[PDB]
Amino acid sequence: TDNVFYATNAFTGEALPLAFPVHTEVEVNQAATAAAKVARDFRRLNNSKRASLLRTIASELEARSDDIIARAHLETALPEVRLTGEIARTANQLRLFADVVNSGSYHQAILDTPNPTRAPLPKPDIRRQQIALGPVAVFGASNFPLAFSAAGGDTASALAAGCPVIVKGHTAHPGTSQIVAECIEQALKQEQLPQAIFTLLQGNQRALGQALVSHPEIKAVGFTGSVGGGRALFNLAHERPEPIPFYGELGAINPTFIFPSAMRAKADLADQFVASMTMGCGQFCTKPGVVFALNTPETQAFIETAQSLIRQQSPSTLLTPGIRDSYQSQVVSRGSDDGIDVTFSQAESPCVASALFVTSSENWRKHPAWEEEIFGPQSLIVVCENVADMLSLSEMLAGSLTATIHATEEDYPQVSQLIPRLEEIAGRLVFNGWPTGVEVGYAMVHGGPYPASTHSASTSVGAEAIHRWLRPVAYQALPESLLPDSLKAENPLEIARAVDGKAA
Amino acid sequence: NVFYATNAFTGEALPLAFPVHTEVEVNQAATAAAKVARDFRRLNNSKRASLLRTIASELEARSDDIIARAHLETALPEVRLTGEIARTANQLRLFADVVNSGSYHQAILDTPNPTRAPLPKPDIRRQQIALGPVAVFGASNFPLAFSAAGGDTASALAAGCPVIVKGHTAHPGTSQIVAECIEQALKQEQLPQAIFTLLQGNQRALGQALVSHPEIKAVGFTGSVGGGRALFNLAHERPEPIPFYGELGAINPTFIFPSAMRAKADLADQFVASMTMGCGQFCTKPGVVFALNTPETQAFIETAQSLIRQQSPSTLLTPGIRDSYQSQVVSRGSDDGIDVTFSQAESPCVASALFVTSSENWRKHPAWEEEIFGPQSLIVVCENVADMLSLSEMLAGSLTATIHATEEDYPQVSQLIPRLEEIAGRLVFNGWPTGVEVGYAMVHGGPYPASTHSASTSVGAEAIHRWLRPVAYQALPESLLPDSLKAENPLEIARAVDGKAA
Repeated sequence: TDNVFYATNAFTGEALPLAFPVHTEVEVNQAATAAAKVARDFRRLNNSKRASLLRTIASELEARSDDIIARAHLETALPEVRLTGEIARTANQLRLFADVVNSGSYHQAILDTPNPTRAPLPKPDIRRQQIALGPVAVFGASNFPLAFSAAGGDTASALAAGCPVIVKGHTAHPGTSQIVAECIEQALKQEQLPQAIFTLLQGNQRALGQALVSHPEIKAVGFTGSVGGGRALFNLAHERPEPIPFYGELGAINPTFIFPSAMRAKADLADQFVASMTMGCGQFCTKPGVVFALNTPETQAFIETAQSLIRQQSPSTLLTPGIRDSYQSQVVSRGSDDGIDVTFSQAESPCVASALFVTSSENWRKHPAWEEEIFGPQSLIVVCENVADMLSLSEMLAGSLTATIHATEEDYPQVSQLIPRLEEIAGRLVFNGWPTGVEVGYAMVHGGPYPASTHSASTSVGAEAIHRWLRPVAYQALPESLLPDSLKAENPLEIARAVDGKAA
Repeated sequence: NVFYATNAFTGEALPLAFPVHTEVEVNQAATAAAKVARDFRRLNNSKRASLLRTIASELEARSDDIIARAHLETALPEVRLTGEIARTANQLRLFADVVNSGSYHQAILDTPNPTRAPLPKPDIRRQQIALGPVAVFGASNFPLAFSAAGGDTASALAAGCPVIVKGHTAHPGTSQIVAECIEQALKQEQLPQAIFTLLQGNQRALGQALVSHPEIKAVGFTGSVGGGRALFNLAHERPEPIPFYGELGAINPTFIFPSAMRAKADLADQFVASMTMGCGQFCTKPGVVFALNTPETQAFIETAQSLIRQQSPSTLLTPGIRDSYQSQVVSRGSDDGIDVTFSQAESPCVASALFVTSSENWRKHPAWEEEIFGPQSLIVVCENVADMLSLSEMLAGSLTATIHATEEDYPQVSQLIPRLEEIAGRLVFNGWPTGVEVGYAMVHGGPYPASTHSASTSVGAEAIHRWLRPVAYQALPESLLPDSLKAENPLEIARAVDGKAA
């Protein structure tokens, strides 16, 4: 390629060794064209074969643990202990989808029992199943370089679904992505499958991502990042001659409601709060960004404990220069406003200071520019006049990944009113706990109403994430020999199937 | 301002004036709908199921009025309308069963594990809930089953979403009567009228304001690609983009092998009957037939041609649809590379038409792939099977794809199917695409333009999921969890635990 670029050492701001190519529409077209060419064969593989591929990728990842961790550590400044845990998460996530595919449940086989002798017209034999949309484009998250990136949840679920994947490598961690790509390449060689099943593209020129999202052979997109770029790419996906599904997690402030009784039951609630908002130096998509509380002594004590803890926080090294500068200018800018109080920790640039904002519900209603997310070790506390004031505020919240509630049995009557409101604005409700942890299981819902997600009827994490890359096809009166195995009368795959409305 | 329906047979106005609603009524309707959204999705499944059954009953009680009125507004024969009323009513009952079933909840739960290290596994449970108020645009060609109380309205209500219908200007009187039925059903069930609102108007600003209203959370649409895509774009430019489920059109490609033509001497007759059903005004009408260059095909073409010449004049749904049909068929028959056979007809009636061309010419005119709504269809004679397969690789999205063959063709059919799966929502074998069974396995839609959301169906039990989104609940106490997710499963619904089938 005409140009190359280097990763930035997260700790020094200087370039790290190893040059990466700056791909353009030329490579996009080649990758997409090749991906399209193997799409059909890939979705028609036996479930066990595709399941094996996912397990092999998981294994290859673990075999390169050292390289990944060392490289990702310098590119992102995330501690090694965290990266070691993320590698495992990533690997187990791949295995989870391996089980799903092998399971055959994703087929969602459904069949109507024919009825030749019904009048006036006979009831035909109809059977439907899910199949892969085709090549899928993936943009990884900068804050989770492994579990939400090259081999993250979007890639994993898309491959499981039977969709070839093309990753637009994030410029914040090119070296990490490349190693992951080397792992997937090896997995494909061992499984003896086409390399075009997975392609990693690199480049620091936005034209790349734009060309990838607009390519006619791309049939869906997975994205994790900022609302600005995320919405721009989303719009691009819907202006195409053929609009394609766009699953992007754009941001959230994850509203948290804390009742007085909860603060009494847990003396260290403030400590727990500060630990949640400062985890990963506050760089969690699920970070509790705003806390609504009642105007009682408990809250004042709570605020004071949190404040004291915030002052003691060690300097934080964020993910990218850009993310650092946005954080610095935004917190300083918000703390300048009237009606808001801010407590900062001690920190010298390039490091950033943790912050805790405090304001009243009146001012919260007055400054609508406060519901916006500020990515970093920062959070806001909104002191409300009473519970009714608190419920009123929940009615106006924007979409969020999560919504948390801290209460005891004596609050249940009001909590009962709050839940229906939170269900409407969040993808996941957390009770007497914190939103940061995200369990990769079967019941997970990671996403929610806009901006939490650009497709609230889905999840980017959990077994159900696979459905985002599938579409149903009905088969009418086809002979047994022409029907896909999943829909044959004898059910040779022995998968769960729903007949005439009865549970599978 | 007011407007009148047009008599489909005369072009003159029919009695009864209808209001021309604007953004003012849109805001009122949407605001009221939003106000009852929460209570509506929180009703017991049996209550909402009952509402759907009552609507079905009220519709049947007004059968006479609906048929008489719809007949004059659309020119569709009474026998057809009588059958559509039943379809509509049974469709509502189908969703009544689904709701009552509790299956739409898709309850899923992860078994917690307090003692796992390093970190414990939380108790997580998820279910589907209504998106909120939904906007619906009915189809002009199916004034009952795809309109005011059609599949979108029925599945949306079943899902727990209030519905606001932008009445189609081609059948205002029909819609109003249906709205009177739903109004009565809501009174009997003693539920808020804002659960369902019918808006009327011949000014496009109405539909645009409805699709753009911030309280509207999803849209159901059946109609032209032009208007459909325009409203779709509106839906995605909103500060908050909303799902848009629109069926915009299709040519429903049909592949016929020589052996099939030999096995059914009357295959040509069957074809002509399928393309002329409802005077060709079916969304699933076989619009293009690919065949091999053999004597069988020549005989086939000649039989079809002869039948086409005998077809009685057709009265289309409205004048606009009539004129588009007339100018488009006359315009297409004007290409050198296309032969056309017309039936005898005098305006306002239209003539049926059968176009014939070679695969070579088909490759030269990509526009021939565009749908011409009316009693017309095209036959493309191919050099051989390989030529036929090559053509299938370039087809645009379609609702259906049909194949006519016998065992001796299975080897080539085996290659064709994977190609057709990619471009169609429903594959039909040795039959015709026109009929659409309202069951559980149905998939009515498909890749664009067949649908603007290929991962869904606008007909069938699964249509309900278009109006639902999942919510996860973590560590909530039993008393605060919705019934569908309580530990004891009081609703006795199917639920999936840790990956095991529900």
